[PDB]
Amino acid sequence: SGFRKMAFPSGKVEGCMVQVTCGTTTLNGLWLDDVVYCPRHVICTSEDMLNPNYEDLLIRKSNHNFLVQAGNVQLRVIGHSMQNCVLKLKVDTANPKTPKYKFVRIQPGQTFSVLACYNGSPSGVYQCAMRPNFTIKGSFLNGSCGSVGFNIDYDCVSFCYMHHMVLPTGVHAGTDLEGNFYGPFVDRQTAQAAGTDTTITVNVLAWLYAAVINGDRWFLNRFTTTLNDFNLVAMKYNYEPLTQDHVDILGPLSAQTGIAVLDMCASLKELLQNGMNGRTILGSALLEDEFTPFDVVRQCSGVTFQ
Amino acid sequence: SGFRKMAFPSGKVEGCMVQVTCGTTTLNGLWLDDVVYCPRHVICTSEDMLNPNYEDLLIRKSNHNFLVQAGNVQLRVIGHSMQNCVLKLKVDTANPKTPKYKFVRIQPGQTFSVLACYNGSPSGVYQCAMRPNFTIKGSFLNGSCGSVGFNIDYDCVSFCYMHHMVLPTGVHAGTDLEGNFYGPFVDRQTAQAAGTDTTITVNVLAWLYAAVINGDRWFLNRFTTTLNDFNLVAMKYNYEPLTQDHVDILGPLSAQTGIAVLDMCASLKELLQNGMNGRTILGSALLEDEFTPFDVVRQCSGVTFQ
Ligand SMILES: *[C@@](O)(c1nc2cc(F)ccc2s1)[C@H](C[C@@H]1CCNC1=O)NC(=O)[C@@H]1[C@@H]2[C@H](CN1C(=O)[C@@H](NC(=O)C(F)(F)F)C(C)(C)C)C2(C)C
Ligand SMILES: *[C@@](O)(c1nc2cc(F)ccc2s1)[C@H](C[C@@H]1CCNC1=O)NC(=O)[C@@H]1[C@@H]2[C@H](CN1C(=O)[C@@H](NC(=O)C(F)(F)F)C(C)(C)C)C2(C)C
Repeated sequence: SGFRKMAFPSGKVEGCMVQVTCGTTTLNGLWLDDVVYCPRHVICTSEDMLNPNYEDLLIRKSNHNFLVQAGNVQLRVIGHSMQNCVLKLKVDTANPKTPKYKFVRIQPGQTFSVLACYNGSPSGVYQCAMRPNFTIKGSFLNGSCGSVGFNIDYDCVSFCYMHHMVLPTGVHAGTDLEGNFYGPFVDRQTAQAAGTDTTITVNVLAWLYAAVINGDRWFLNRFTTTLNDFNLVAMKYNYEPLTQDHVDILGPLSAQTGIAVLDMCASLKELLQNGMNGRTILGSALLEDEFTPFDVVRQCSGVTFQ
Repeated sequence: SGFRKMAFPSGKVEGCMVQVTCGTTTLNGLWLDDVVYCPRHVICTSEDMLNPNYEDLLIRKSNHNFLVQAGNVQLRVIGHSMQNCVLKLKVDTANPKTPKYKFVRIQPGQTFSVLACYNGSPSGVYQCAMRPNFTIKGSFLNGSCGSVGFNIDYDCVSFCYMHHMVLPTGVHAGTDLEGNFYGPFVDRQTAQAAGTDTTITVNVLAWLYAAVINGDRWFLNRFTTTLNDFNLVAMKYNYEPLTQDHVDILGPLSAQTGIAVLDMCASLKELLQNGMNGRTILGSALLEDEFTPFDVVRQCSGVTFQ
């Protein structure tokens, strides 16, 4: 049975990671067809990112200043464009490991897998959520920039995230693959606030259902509540307000457990209110909000791909 | 910065997963060179696993009763041997995706990655520990059997685990790739007790160091203790006794933080004794024991492979 933070298999993305060198700076890039994608600030020096002018910096750069290694093999760069906060290097060799792929800007609350790389080589893979405030709680060192986040949809990789920086709270920020930041973040070394973060109410519900499904039910109660009354107590705690869609999205889990969304919301209310009293749910002593409904369904059904 | 349960990239293992059908039973197998490995109880029916005689069952089986699909491609079986609780099917096609690989029986406390499959297709990947009692807390449904656990050591895959069953506590049991169970488990549908499980003391220390490294230090104290006095309080709580090796294995983390192992043990003592008082460490409200020292080092240094 059991229940874990589970990442998509990383194979299709592994064959897309390359190393990108420009001057002294090296970071990771993503090699799809005859394009490599990486963060534009690859054209900056370790110390001169306080407030770059990226046009001006880039203008002093030519294709030949860009060193794209794939394992131990140089690609020749034959074009370069800047798209928002991303650099797009055209290369002569198309990736023969290019998977079926698309580029998607995910929404807050949605999860995805990260393949953390150093020097175009995979370190490891983990599952993440886009916090409502457009940060992610990941594991990135120096060199991790240009590491990508993704979903798999059968055979099709949806890349949704490229890693750019770590904020002062230790949480992480980055772009879509078109190079637009999630959040109000900018690619420059200044103090930057992630706003107040909130709990992804619907995800926490999905997780409570995952508990029930896996035999953990102590926290079920003999109360219900209204949607409105539940939200009144949610907001106190910085839970995202729950809506009718949330209800309907939880439908399948509702259906599979026979617990109406609002009975679960009543269970949840008293957990926020009275805490966990030192028990655990699915081995956790906190309310976990980084599993989507879909994530729980997949895990409690066995969904595969290739 | 940040710190997460991180699995090895799953690519090299993905290309080894195949589906194995015998009668009505289908499960996963591992295709290395011209051998496929899977659990021997693939030769049982859904209901007749109460107490099989596997010799007798197997004797009524021929190569042609074994259907090895790789995606959409049949391998012909040309040999079959039973090795403890594993079946080894010789095939005509050698896997052309065979990685550098070895087979290792891990020790309790050691971690590894699981690539959970259904019908020879990857569902997802997660990191696991061999509990001191030789169970694992994983996420397995029906069809998951023959899913493998592994480590990567540069380019070399060390397979250490094959999944066989779920115990009544919901935790999971399985074999090495030579087919010997970890633990006192047997491949038959009877009530089976995992013994009392204990906390992997050294791993919890490694994690506390990982906290320190990532700026989380509140729980540090102004005490030390002896090794013996620490163990006296460990055992109360079902911590595995810590030894001098444990000390030395923590050396690198000791070194990197300037906190002697025994000062950390003193911090730890009072956490077991006084609990966490409702704070968290690396976002966790429990003491986490499924990161090895090595795991923490790798994560806090960036180790890659391919
Ligand atoms: C990443 O891998 C990059 N490194 C370099 C090195 C160069 F020489 C040029 C360009 C780049 S991108 C960095 C990933 C972080 C390393 C440690 N953990 C990380 O997530 N990202 C950065 O260095 C990043 C880039 C410049 C400054 N960055 C920061 O992450 C900085 N944070 C902040 O400025 C803030 F405000 F807290 F978000 C800092 C102080 C180095 C941690 C840029 C934002 C362009
Ligand atoms: C796995 O995938 C297998 N399924 C089948 C189906 C057949 F028809 C033949 C052989 C096999 S192996 C099962 C994985 C579990 C499914 C749900 N979660 C799992 O981990 N494993 C089993 O079905 C496994 C095999 C027989 C009975 N198994 C059990 O896991 C059972 N548990 C126990 O008997 C005990 F004691 F709790 F460990 C049970 C009751 C089905 C959960 C065997 C042990 C050979």
